[PDB]
Order: sequence, then C-alpha cells, then structure tokens
Amino acid sequence: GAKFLSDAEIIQLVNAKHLIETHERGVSIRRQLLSKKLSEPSSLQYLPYRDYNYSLVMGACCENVIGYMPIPVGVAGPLCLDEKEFQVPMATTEGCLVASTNRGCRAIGLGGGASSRVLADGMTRGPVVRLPRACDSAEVKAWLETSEGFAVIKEAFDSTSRFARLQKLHTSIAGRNLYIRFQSRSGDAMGMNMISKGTEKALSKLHEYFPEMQILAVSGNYCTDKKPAAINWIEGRGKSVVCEAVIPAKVVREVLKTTTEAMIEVNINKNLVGSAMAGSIGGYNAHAANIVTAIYIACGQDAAQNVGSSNCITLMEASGPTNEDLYISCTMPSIEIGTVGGGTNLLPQQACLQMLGVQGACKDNPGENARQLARIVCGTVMAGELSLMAALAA
Amino acid sequence: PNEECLQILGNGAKFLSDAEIIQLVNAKHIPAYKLETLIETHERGVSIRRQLLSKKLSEPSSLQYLPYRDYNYSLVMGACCENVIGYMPIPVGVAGPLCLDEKEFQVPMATTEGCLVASTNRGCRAIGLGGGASSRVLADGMTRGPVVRLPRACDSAEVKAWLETSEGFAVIKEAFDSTSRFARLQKLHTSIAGRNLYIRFQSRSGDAMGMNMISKGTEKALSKLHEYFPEMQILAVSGNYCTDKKPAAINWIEGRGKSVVCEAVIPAKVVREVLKTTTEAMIEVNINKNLVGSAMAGSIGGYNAHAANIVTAIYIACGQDAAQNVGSSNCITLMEASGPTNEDLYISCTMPSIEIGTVGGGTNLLPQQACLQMLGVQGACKDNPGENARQLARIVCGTVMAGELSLMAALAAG
Amino acid sequence: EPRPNEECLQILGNAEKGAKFLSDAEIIQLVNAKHIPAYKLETLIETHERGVSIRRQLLSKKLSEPSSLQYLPYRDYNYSLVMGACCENVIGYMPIPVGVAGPLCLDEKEFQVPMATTEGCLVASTNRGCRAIGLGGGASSRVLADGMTRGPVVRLPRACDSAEVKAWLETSEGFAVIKEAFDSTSRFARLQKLHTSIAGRNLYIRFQSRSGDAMGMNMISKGTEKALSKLHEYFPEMQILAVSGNYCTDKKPAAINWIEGRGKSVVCEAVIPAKVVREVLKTTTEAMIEVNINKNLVGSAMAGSIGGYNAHAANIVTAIYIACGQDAAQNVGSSNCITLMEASGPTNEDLYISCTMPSIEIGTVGGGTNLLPQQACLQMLGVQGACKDNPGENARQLARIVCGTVMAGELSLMAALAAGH
Amino acid sequence: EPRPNEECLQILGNAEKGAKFLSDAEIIQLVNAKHIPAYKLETLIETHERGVSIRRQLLSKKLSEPSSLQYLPYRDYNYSLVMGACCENVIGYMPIPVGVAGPLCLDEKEFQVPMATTEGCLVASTNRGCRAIGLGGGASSRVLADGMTRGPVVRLPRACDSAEVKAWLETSEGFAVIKEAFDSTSRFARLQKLHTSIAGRNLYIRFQSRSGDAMGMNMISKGTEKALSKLHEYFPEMQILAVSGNYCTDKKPAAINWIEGRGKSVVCEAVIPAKVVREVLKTTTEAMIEVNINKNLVGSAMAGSIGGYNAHAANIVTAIYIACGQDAAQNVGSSNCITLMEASGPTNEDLYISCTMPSIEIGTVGGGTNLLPQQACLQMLGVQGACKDNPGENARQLARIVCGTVMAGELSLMAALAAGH
Ligand SMILES: CC(C)c1c(C(=O)NCc2ccccc2)nc(-c2ccc(F)cc2)n1CC[C@@H](O)C[C@@H](O)CC(=O)O
Ligand SMILES: CC(C)c1c(C(=O)NCc2ccccc2)nc(-c2ccc(F)cc2)n1CC[C@@H](O)C[C@@H](O)CC(=O)O
Ligand SMILES: CC(C)c1c(C(=O)NCc2ccccc2)nc(-c2ccc(F)cc2)n1CC[C@@H](O)C[C@@H](O)CC(=O)O
Ligand SMILES: CC(C)c1c(C(=O)NCc2ccccc2)nc(-c2ccc(F)cc2)n1CC[C@@H](O)C[C@@H](O)CC(=O)O
Repeated sequence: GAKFLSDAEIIQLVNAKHLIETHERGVSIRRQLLSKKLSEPSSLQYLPYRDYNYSLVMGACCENVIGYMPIPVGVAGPLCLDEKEFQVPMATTEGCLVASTNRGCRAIGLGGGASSRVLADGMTRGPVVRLPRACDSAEVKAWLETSEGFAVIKEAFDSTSRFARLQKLHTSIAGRNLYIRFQSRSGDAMGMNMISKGTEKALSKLHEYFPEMQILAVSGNYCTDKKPAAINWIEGRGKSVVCEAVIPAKVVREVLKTTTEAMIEVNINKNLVGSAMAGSIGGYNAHAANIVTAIYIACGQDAAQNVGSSNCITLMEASGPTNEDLYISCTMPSIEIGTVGGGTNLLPQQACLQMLGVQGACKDNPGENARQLARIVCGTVMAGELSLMAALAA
Repeated sequence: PNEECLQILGNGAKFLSDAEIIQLVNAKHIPAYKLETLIETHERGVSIRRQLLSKKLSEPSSLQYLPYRDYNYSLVMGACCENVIGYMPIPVGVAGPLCLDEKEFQVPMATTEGCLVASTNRGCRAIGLGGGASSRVLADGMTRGPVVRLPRACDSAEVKAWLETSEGFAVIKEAFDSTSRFARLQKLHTSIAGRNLYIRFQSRSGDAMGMNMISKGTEKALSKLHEYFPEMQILAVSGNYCTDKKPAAINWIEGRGKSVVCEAVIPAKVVREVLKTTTEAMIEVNINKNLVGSAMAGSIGGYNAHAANIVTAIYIACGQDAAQNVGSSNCITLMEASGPTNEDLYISCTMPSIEIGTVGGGTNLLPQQACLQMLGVQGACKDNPGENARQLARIVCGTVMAGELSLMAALAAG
Repeated sequence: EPRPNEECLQILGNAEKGAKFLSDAEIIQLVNAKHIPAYKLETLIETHERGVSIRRQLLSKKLSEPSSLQYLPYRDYNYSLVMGACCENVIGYMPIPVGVAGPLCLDEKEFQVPMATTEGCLVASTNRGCRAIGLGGGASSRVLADGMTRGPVVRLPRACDSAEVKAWLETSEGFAVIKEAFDSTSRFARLQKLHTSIAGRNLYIRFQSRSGDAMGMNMISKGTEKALSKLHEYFPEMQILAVSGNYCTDKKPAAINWIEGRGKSVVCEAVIPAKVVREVLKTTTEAMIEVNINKNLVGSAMAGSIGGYNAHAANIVTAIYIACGQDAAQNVGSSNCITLMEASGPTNEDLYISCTMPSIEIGTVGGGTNLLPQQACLQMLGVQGACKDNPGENARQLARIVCGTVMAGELSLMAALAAGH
Repeated sequence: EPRPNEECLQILGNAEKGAKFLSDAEIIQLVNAKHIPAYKLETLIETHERGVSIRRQLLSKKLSEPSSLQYLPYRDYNYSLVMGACCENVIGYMPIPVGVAGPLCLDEKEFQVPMATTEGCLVASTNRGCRAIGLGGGASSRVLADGMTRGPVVRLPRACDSAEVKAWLETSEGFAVIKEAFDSTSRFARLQKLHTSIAGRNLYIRFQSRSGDAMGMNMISKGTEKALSKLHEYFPEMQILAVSGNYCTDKKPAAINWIEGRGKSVVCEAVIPAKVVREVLKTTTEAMIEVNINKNLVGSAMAGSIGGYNAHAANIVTAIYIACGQDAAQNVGSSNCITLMEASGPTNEDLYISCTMPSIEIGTVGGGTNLLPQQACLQMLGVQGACKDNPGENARQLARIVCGTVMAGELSLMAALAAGH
C-alpha cells in the first residue's frame, strides 16, 4: 500500500485533500509536513527522532509526534531510607541540583539514615453538580452523609474497577452547587482515569435518587488536580507522607559547612516566616519542586502534577543530649504518583523505576510500589532541603 | 593485574579496558570520585558510572533500556547535570497553527499524557476559526527575596524607611545595576516581620529567565546596605519572599517574570461544530468550576482547568525549568457572552507569573534549541533585548488558552 | 479629713462595718500605698457601682486629661451579671446604637433583626434588602453542619511515633475510646469524626462536637483535655504542647474553617422578581450578576482571598453579634461567605441569589448572652437561652437569621455599587 | 380622648401643631391605618427619644413575646449625634462593659487602654501581659506605612484595551493626571503609587493615600470617583463597574492587605527578662518559644492561614475598636498579625517578642468617634480628634497602641497555653 509509494508522493496526497506501515516513517513524514509551515525548516535537524520506540506511545501517550526531547538523568545516592539504600534518578537541566541532593544524601547516611511513613492514600476527583435550589443541594448533602446513602454510592463506584474502593466522601455547598470529593486507592496507578470512571457511575447512581440533579462537570476543581488548593494541603491527595532524620552536629559542620543553630535560624525565618509573609499555602519549604520534578520526569510521572505534589513543610529543630544535633523532617500531604500507567509504560521510564525497585505493579500487595516511590520522593526532597538550606546559612 | 594497570594511568586511561578500571575501583587503589578527571571522553565516563552503579542495584539489568549513547554530554557536563548515567526521552508532539497577534505558531509539547496534544490542537483550531487570539505582556521582571535581620525591629524599620527614600533607593540601584548589562532595578518591595526584613529585588533580565543574574545583583546590593548598616545580618539570599518554586500570593498579586494576558472570541458555530457544546454551557462550567470551585477548594491563583499541563509540556520541550511550573501555571480563565445576541464565546486567560527564558539553562542544549527555533524565539534577540522571552511567554499564555477551550468544552458536553 | 491607714483597715476587717463605713478618699488612700491592690475592690466594697466609681477616680488621676471619663457612662448599669463572668477592671459601659432591620422573611416566618452599629446607613441598607426579599416570596435556609472545634497540637519523640498515633486514632477501637472520654465531660459533648494533620513529630487533632445552644468553646476545650489525657494513657511519651495549636481555628483566618466548617455551616437563598430588582433596588438582574461575578468572585480572587467571596457580610455579622451578646472577635471566621447571583425563571430575568457561610460561630447561652440587654435582642428573634425540647435549635435558628440578613445586606450594597453611587 | 384618624391628620398637617399635639396612641393609630409610613416617623416626631419610644411600641406588638424589649435600654442617650450619621430605625442602645488594661509602657510613654468586651478574663489577661512588658523595660513600636485603599473594578471593551489603560497609568505623565484629580478632593489626599491588576478585560486599580486622622474610607472613595472620572476622559470606552471591586480589600480576608498593607502597618517589640517571664507569666522563655513556633507558625500553616499567625490578636483589636468608636467589622483585616518569639540574652533565657500587623484600619475622627462615650475612651489615650500641627499623629498613635496591646495579649495567652492547666 503505502510502502510502494515514496516520501514526496504521500505528502502530495494529503496536501490534495485525500495508513503508513512503519511508526518511525510516520514520524518522518509528519516532520517534513511541519517543516513546510516553519520559517526555519532546518530547525528540526537537531531535534532527534531516530530509533525511539514509538509503538508504546501512539494512541496512549502522545499525538502528532515529531521526535523526542532528551533530558539528562543523574543519580543522587545512596539515599538511606527505612533501612534500605536507593539510587535515585533525577532528570533535570539545572546545574548542581543532582550534586547538591547527593550531598544531602551523604549527610543523611552518616546520621543513621531517614525514616518515613505514609499517612494517607487515595487519589481524588471532585465533580460539581447543581440542583434546582440550595435547599435541594442541602438535601443531597444530608443524604450522602447517611450510612445508607454512602453505601449505595460506594457500591456503584466500586463496581467499575478491581482497585475501586471508595473512602469517606467530602462535600461543600455553594448555593445550589454541590462539590463532591471522591477518594479511592487505585492499585499502583496514579489513578486519575480509574477514579474518574468510578465517579461517573457514582454520579449516575446519584441521578437516579435525585432526577433534577445536573452534572455540570466531572471535575469541578474540588479534587484538586494540577492547581494550587488548600483542600489538597489539609485533606491530602494521593499519598500523604512524612520523612525525618537527625544529622549529628559533627556532620552538619564537615559535610554541610554550617551549624545546627544556623540551620534552624534559616529554616524558621525562611521556610515558615518568609513563606508566611509571601502568602503561601503549602509552600513552606526551600525547593521541594526541584526534586519532585526531576524524579517525576525520570520516572514517567505526570510532571504537571508537581503543582500539588510539591506541597511541603520542612521543619528543623535542635536535637540530642547537648541539643547540638539537627532534627529535620519534611511533610508532603499530596504526592500524586504511580508506577503503572501513563509515562511509566515507556521503557526508558521503566529503567528508572527499576533502579528503585518499584517498576510496575506489586503483585503481592497492590499499591505498595507506588507507596514506596512516594516515600523515596519525600526522602529525596529532605536530602535536597538539607543541602540547599545549608548553602544559604553559610 | 591490579598494580600493572596503576602504572599505565600515570603516563593513560585509554590503554586500559572497562573491566580493569572497574577492578581498580572495587579494590581500593583509586577512589571513585577520581574517574571524572582521569577518563578522557565523556561517554566513557557515563558508561563506567553506569556499570559501577549497575552492580549495586537489586536488578543489575535495570539500566538496559535507559539510553546514553550519541548524546551531547559536553554541554551537560558542569552546567546542566551531574552523576550522569544517561538521558530520558520525552515524546514531543505539535499543536498548531496557533493564530496569535497576526502570527502562526507550531507549538512543541513534551508530554506523556495521552490526548493532551490532540486536545490542545483542537483548541487552536477553534481559535483560528474565531479570527485569532491577541495577547499583551503587562509586566516583566524576575525577583529574588532575601531575608536580613537587624538586632531590633526598630532597626529593621529604619532600614525599610531608608530603602523607601529617593536617596537610599538610588544607592542600592547602582550596586545592583553594576553586576550586569540588563540589570536595572525597579521599585523595591519590603515586608517586616519583627526584626526580619524581607526585600524583593525585581529586574528585567534580557531574554534569560534571570535567576542567577538577579541573585548576583542582590548580593552586591546587600553588600552596599551592609556599609550603611553594619549590624545587619544577611540570613539567606532567598528568604522565600521571591517566591521561587513554591505557591505564593505575592507572585499572584505583584507578578513574577512575565505577567501576560490573552484573549479571543469564538463564534457560536465554531463552539458547536469544533467544540461540541454551547457558549451558554461553557460559561456556566467556567464560572462554577474555575471560579466557584477553585474558591471552595481554597485556591490562590488556580482559577483554571489545566494550565499546568500546557506550561509543563512547553517548558520541557523548550529547555525551561519545569519546576517553575509551580508559579508559572498561575492563571485565571474567564468566559463571558459576546456578540449581538450574546451567543459568541469571549475567553481570556491571565497569567501573572510566567517564569521563562530563551537563553541559559536547558535552552543551551541543542534539542531544546530546536524546539525554540520552531517558534522563532531561540537565543538572544539582538535588536530588542527580552523580546524572544516575551514572545515565548505570549505563546505559552495563548497555548494555555487553547487548552482551556478544549478541555472545558469536553467537560460541558459531559 | 481622711484618717490614717491603720484605723481604716480595722474597720474594713470588721464584719459589722466593712467598706460601707469608709469614705471614697479613705478607700483611695489604702490603695495608694498598697494594703488593697485594686482588683480586690470588687470583692470588698459594699456595691458594684461604687467599686466602678472608685476605679474611675483612681484611673482619672493617672490620665493627662483628668476629665476624660466625663461622658463615659457607668451609673445604674446591672454590673452583677458582668463581674467575674464577662469583664474586669470595669470603668463603665459603651453604648452602641441598635437599629432594627426587618421584616426578614425567612423559612415562612418573619424576623425583626437587631443590629448594633455606628456605620451610617447600614441598618437602612439592610432593611432595603429585606424588603426586596419579602416582595420576592422570601428566603429559604438550611443548616448543613454543626460542631464547634478545638485543634490542639501534641508532639511525639519522632514523626514515626506521631504517625502511629494518627493511625491509632483512625481505627474504630481507638476513636471509640477517645469518644468515650470526650463525651463523658458533658451531656452535649458528642464527638464527631476526627481530622488530624502531621507536621513532623507534631500532630494537630481537630475535635468537633455540637454543644447545645452554647457557642461551645469552653465545653469543647474541656472535652478535648479529657480526650488527650486518655490518649496519653495509650501513648505515654506524648507531650501536649498546647490545648490550642491554631488548628481549630479560632479568631484567625484559616482555610480549614472554610473547607471543613466550624460552628454552623449555613446556606440561604431567594429569588427576586425582575420588577422588584428595578423598583426596590434601582438596578437590573443582568447588572447585579455582572458586578457579583467580577467583584465577589474575580476581584476577591485577584486579591488572594480565602473565604471572602462577598461584599460586606462582616458588617451584618458584627452588628448582629454585638447586639446579641456574641463574641464579636469571632467575626473573623463567622464572616466567611460566598455570595452567588444568577438569572432565574421563565424569562431568565429574575435574580437568583445565595449566600453560603460555612463557619458561623454562634450561641444563645453563655458569655455575653447572659446579660439582660443582649438577651432582649435575642428575645426579639425568639432564640434567647436554651431550647429545652430541642437542644441547639435556638443557636441553629440564630445562624439561619445571620445568613439571611447577610443575604439582605448583599442585595442592597451590590445594587448601590451596580447603580454607580 | 384618642381622636378619629381624620382629626389626628389635620393636626399632623397643621404646621404650628404636628405630632407634638398627638398622643403616642394616636400616632400609632395613624401608622396602623397606613396614613403615615413607619420610616417617616423620624422627621415627623419632634424629640428623637420619642421617635425611639414609638418605634419600640410598634415593634413590641409584632414580636412573639411583647415584653422582649423591657431590658433593652433607650432613655437619656444622645441620639442627636447618631440620627442620620451612625444608625437608622433606632430602638435603643447596647451597653458593652468597658474594662482597662495598663499601664501599657510603649515608646517611653504609659497608656491606659480601654477594652469593650463580654469575654471573661480578657481584660485581666491583657493586663498581665502589660505588667510583663512594663517590668521588662517597655515596648517599642514603629508605623511602617500609612494609607487607606479603595480597589474599584473597571471594564474595557477588550483585554488589549485594559492593558493599554494599565500601561497609561504606569507612565509618569498619566499617573500625574490621575493624582491631580484625586488630591483635589481633600487637603489630606496624597495619592501614592498605583497598584493594578488585570483579569481579561477587567482592570482592578488600587488607590492608596493618607487620610489625616480619619480611617479614610469615605475620603478615599470620593477621591477614587474623581480620579476615575478623569480616567474616563482619556478612555471613554471604559465602564466603571464598581467603585469597590473587592481589590481594596475592605472587610474580607485578602492576601493583598497582608502583602501591601492597608491603613496603618505597625510593628511592636519588647524583651522580657527571664525573671519577669517567671514571676508574671509563670513559665519559661523556652516553653513560650516552642508553643509560638508550633501553634502560631506551624499550626496556622497547617490550617492554611493567610495572615493569622497569632493567638488572639482579634480579641484585643475588637475590644479596643468597640471602646474607641472604630468600625468593628474591620477587625477582619485589622487583626492580621504575625507573632514571633525568640531567645535573647547570654543564656537564651530572655524572651524577645514582636507583633507585626500590616493592616490596622483605624481613625480618631469621624464615624463612631463622633459619639461622646467613644470619645472618652479616645481621650483616655490622648488621641481624640484631629492633630492640628502633625496631621495623622492621633490615628498613628492609636495604631501603635493597638499593636502593643495585642503583644500584651499574646504574651499572656501564650504563657497560659505553655504552662498547661
Ligand atoms: C542547585 C541547587 C538547588 C542550588 C544551590 C545548592 O544546592 N548549592 C550547594 C551545593 C551545590 C553543589 C554541590 C553541593 C552543594 N544553591 C542554589 C542557589 C541558592 C541561592 C541563590 F541565590 C542562587 C542559587 N541552588 C539553586 C536553587 C534554586 O533552584 C531554588 C531556589 O531559588 C529556591 C529558594 O530557595 O528560594
Ligand atoms: C488529555 C486532556 C487534558 C483531557 C481531556 C480532553 O481534553 N478531552 C477532549 C479531547 C480529547 C481528545 C481529543 C480532543 C479533545 N479530558 C480529560 C479528562 C477530564 C475529566 C476526566 F474525568 C477524565 C479526563 N483530560 C485529562 C485532564 C487532566 O489532565 C486535567 C484535569 O484533571 C484538570 C481538571 O479539570 O481538574
Ligand atoms: C452603609 C452601607 C453598607 C453602604 C452602602 C449602601 O448600602 N448604600 C445604599 C443605601 C444606603 C442607605 C439606605 C439604603 C441603601 N454603600 C456604601 C458605600 C459603597 C461604596 C463606597 F465607595 C462608599 C460607600 N456603604 C458602605 C460600605 C462599606 O461598609 C463596605 C464596603 O466597603 C465593602 C466593599 O464593597 O468593598
Ligand atoms: C480569655 C483569654 C484570652 C484566655 C486565656 C487567658 O488569657 N488565660 C490566662 C489568664 C487568665 C486570667 C487572668 C490572667 C491570665 N486562656 C484562654 C483559653 C485557652 C485555652 C482553652 F482551651 C480555653 C481558654 N482564653 C480564651 C482564648 C480565646 O478567646 C481565644 C483562643 O481560642 C485563640 C486560640 O488560642 O486559638
């Protein structure tokens, strides 16, 4: 069919208002078509495209594909976390970020290592519905708060998928509007699509009970997905995680080139008081976003979710017998993460997840690989906080 | 043999095999950090780093499908990344044409989220058929927000008052401006918290994002302030008052980097046939999702559907700092009725803190330069310093608006 | 004339004489030179009003204008209910004019709403909003949630320990034990679902319960201390750092009150016919919507508001609160409100309006509601004191009335701004 | 003796007789038969107290309990300064007990701070904080900025035109034209640099200026209207949607007031020797710091607070505001405060404390400061009315007193939270 034609001929056919057998040649043709519309057609010459596996990308991850964008991947490690060691991949183009995180890791290792805990777990979706009157939306809120109402909604939600297991609902009214926050674990997937499908069936079951209910939007921004929101900071979203470590005074001096007292003075007055003066919600840290973003790009995550996933409060305190040691913790209530689906279906992304031992589904305990990866992120963020904060104090 | 191979390093490393260098590290003849300088070529430094790393992993074959060969590590080494074991391919798709200020743009988007490019492209089509979009840059200046301490809050009050006088601001401006060509200090903004004093330095930065530049100007500026006030302590050159890579109302209100607005009118027929919904439905969803819903969620600056998706994809493609998506995605999306019978859709996106550049950082790498070249904004603009960065900022905001149109249409049609 | 301090103290210590036998000057002499500090004047001097008079005379000597208190009234006020309950070092009272806005037509009833203010035009403006609602068929309201909160901060040795405590509180058995201890402290103390938040080794625990018709702070605080005492039995290394760790949150702006509610969460609504908007409010439905969106939503959003998506709910909350013996400082959270306005009816020319206020902190028993003047204003509304046959119904009704009066005030001021003066 | 309606009406319409020649019962007879509208009572009745009396009588017969107003007082109060200035449809006044905390040792002076509250122990607790400050060698304060704001929203045809108007206001020549129009309205008006914000075709414009010793709302609003009139001459397509588009921001929580200031921005501080912390506050510096960090910074942070990094600033702000004739609804923003506690001295055993309050909205002229009782409390502090020679000094001084009294309250409540019980 298309194999017996040439490159010039197939371009002539689509131009004339009128399929291809190999994925890489389809990319090549799309690149040549695009060149015709650019002022500099030679601009694509150093954008690569050759010998990348487009089979896993077409239809699943990307459209109108013209190549790929290489992001340098460095390793910060070993990170000593919950009695294990992790070599953490970090895809970035910011100078010194991987070296600085690496120093944070070294400080943590010498201090006995870090311990972390996952405090909560459940991706959310927050549709907006409308009723004729505020008295009607109030009725629906009351009904969703009975055990009988919650049970029928749970049955409908949980029918859509193996890992669909609905947790306590959260609701807010604004006149005749009602926002409904559905939360559920989702195996090792980040869970956006799963929870959305569950939410649609739950909302259709709710329609049966309340026929005058309009479903205005399956996402009414009450989730909240990929925008700053106090609701994510307070209620959590995805994995809520806490990590901690004590850095001996000697290590703060030799490795970090500062003191425990100076580190505490900067953290309080930068990460708490300064974030406070700037009007931050959830941004009580130095640069958690750098680490989250770098790990996310390396590990096939949705990097747009660094908006909520980077929420972090970094606290530093005096510790030990002489009160000269550095206690540090990071608390990240809304880490949106997964080891199956999305960009984690791609082979290079899986290489980075494999380094950490979290690639794919955990067959023995659904959701444990994603939980582990969240812990690693929170741990690596803490390393980053240590090093950069030390650089600022000194 | 161990000690024979050590003598060959002293003369060089090219005359030893991979295995002999690795054996030299494992037995402690040579420390692992000394491989950076000794090994000549960059790709063989990456290869030996990988092989050393692989034997430490629970799965030795983990890095099999992580590519590393035939990539330009020369630009990456000592500038963009360290402990490099390879690189991560992010698919690039193209959305366009985007009809913006009488130009057409083919917008590159680096993402792994399915249908994002296709959806954004459909937004672009509704905009093209509506007569195009128009944007303006409203403000420009990267910031840095150090925190200094004085012994008493009365002293910090003294310093703030001095910085607010015409005379004092002039002396600080001169020290700041001396560091760079583009460094031109705008009006200072300060907040006291007791004896803490937070000073927000703001300055244009040519076509660079400007973080490093404004930081150098800040250090020398605070050096001159130290002369007028010896008891002042420089606690941290960033005291989170910038604010960089964290959510902050100050960025939303004062702006950071490029503040931008974009707008378009989409005829009713284009809303029906291209977007598969009505103007009345789009407006009802925008109000109750992007305003009221974001309000009920306690959002500062997140009055949009999915601005972050587009900001992130363009940023990765175009060599930006993708972590700056935190502040750069700040956006309010507004929809209202338009035209004679209120049946046309007016849309605007306003994004007060797009942090962006076309020189420096990831924009120094060649694949990223290719994507910047597509848009006609690669490198520095010689005739008009800052114009390439301002143009990219306008493309981001316009592409965001096309994204909002498409996703909001899909939510309205349910 | 005043005799020496020694004789005066013997007359003071004598049971059959007391302070009644001493002069104002002699009382003032004993204070000036210790023996009596000043705060013991209340528990010594014959009458409350004389104690105030003495206090005013002492204060006046200290001031740079001795006649400063001349027009600060004090005589013939019922101080007996104020002493040891509502106020200390009392030198008098501050008259706040009270107007009446109504009838407020709400849930098929009519209310005459008292309002204590010094802002010109507030009561008349609110009365105009009431008239518009009344001619539109009236307002409807619903209490969506009810529970005063306290948000202590406790610390464990490590974050891992605080996580253990969070998880234990989340089990049915752990919560049951804590609920038992909380609920044992009072007949109204009925602990609802807990929300907790970790920050390192800190653990913030938000206790929520109804509290009859009382605002409930004192009662919830008592419940909380007993619950934390019980939690310490299971976790002996837990330090209670503060019974309030600002997680409640009380009298400070906080997203948590907006999102979770605090006290009473209420919604009110009404439809104003097109004609009524023109005749009473001197504007149009179309114009009110456009101002509401671009001021109360978009303007509030550009200013970086959490919970402040309204025009002047604070004006109404404060005036009703002062009038009705509420804690006026709680206007900070009680003012939280989103005001919404859209087109309604066959024509799509009628004005739908709603006010949602998630954190009205209110009560008809305790605190300032113990005083007779503020009880007269509660009596107007039919909500004074406890409702015996339905505990909490009076405070619920008062929250409904606040939300409804806020909506009246929203209608009127938004019409004024739309009509350009 | 009560006459028929028609006879009563001739007397009412007789210009040398009027309502004075009718009985209360006859005026009420006329009102119930719809001859006189109830709102017109104000200008028909001679004495204002009598107007209040008849309004109450009409009101009582509408209430579920007719005797509900018995203990709402009304007699012998000066309604002359209230009627058509501070309140409408007046049925009496509401006594709020006034207590006094002090001496507050602030900027080498001593203040006797008046506080109108119904919360038990607030005055005594604030008084204890004052004592700790006084024995610690005093507090020092500075007004860091000063200017009331108004934040109108205007609409242009397109976002491109709103952008044009913004750029025009930012030129030195365009600003000058606007500043001339603004400053022409009042001798105190001095327009500072303009802050602006776009949302599509909306433009929010934040006018800021001093206002003498007035709080300044009506003055700034007058100057805003004149300034936008001038702006309309250069951009006649501009539509002035609302003179307040919530960008001020007045009486709602808003990050803009926190970050930019509104009214007076003030900072206060003091060092409390360890000995005073022990004897007055019953605790240690170490314990107070740990509570302050984890409650007022971390707790407020976990609650998602903007500007509420304090314990009970609103308690003190509200009490002084009611006493001193301020607008108590402005406590919403005026309570914005960050309280910071730090170790000081050679063994880290003294307590550095500071409160920073960026948006104190305050005045000593106009509004409720026109009433005599409120003026008595202003006279107490030596700040009543206008400062002739140094305009603004009285309002500034009151703002410093509010910030310092807040710091006193923070000291005392935080010490009580730190010790326990
Ligand atoms: C690359 C890292 C992340 C870094 C470091 C750093 O970690 N230095 C120590 C080091 C370096 C190399 C090896 C070992 C140790 N210092 C800075 C820095 C700080 C202030 C300044 F003015 C300019 C540069 N940055 C960039 C921070 C930037 O990405 C977020 C920052 O703006 C967030 C904030 O703190 O506000
Ligand atoms: C990939 C895009 C961005 C997209 C679309 C989309 O644009 N669809 C129309 C279309 C598709 C294909 C070709 C042409 C046009 N619909 C959804 C979606 C919404 C709700 C739902 F339940 C599940 C999927 N998403 C994901 C949104 C997601 O990444 C941010 C979203 O969560 C932000 C929000 O609205 O809160
Ligand atoms: C006293 C009331 C509350 C009021 C009215 C009002 O309701 N007028 C109509 C009316 C009057 C009398 C009888 C019947 C109807 N107009 C204003 C006003 C607006 C803008 C302006 F520049 C200056 C005065 N205010 C003060 C608003 C003030 O307390 C919160 C306001 O600042 C909150 C905001 O909108 O941002
Ligand atoms: C009335 C004052 C302000 C006060 C005091 C107080 O100041 N005590 C020391 C004292 C007393 C008497 C004389 C001398 C010194 N303690 C409490 C209190 C704390 C925890 C508790 F569970 C219940 C009561 N409150 C009420 C605080 C309340 O109005 C805002 C508070 O809720 C704000 C907060 O901390 O979240």
